[PDB]
Amino acid sequence: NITEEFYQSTCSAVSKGYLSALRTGWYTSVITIELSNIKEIKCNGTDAK
Amino acid sequence: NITEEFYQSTCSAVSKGYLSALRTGWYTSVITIELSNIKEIKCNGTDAK
Repeated sequence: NITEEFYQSTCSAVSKGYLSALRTGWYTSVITIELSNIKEIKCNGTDAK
Repeated sequence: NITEEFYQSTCSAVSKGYLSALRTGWYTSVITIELSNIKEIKCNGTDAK
């Protein structure tokens, strides 16, 4: 539960009750897409498809 | 109603009760189909349609 205190003496306020999730390091992954080697595209077809 | 008489004396039989529909003349009608004049068909398209 979130709670909060205001300090009139110093014009400040603290909100408590939060839980941490701090990024501390990094994980590295390699994502691949397999590609086709395509040179010339051989067709004299004027077919719309 | 169809009726029939057999004559034993002459080995023959007559079936009566029929009504005529005799073709006696001819009616002539002209049936037409309107055609399109098509010479060359202009296309280099190898499209399947």
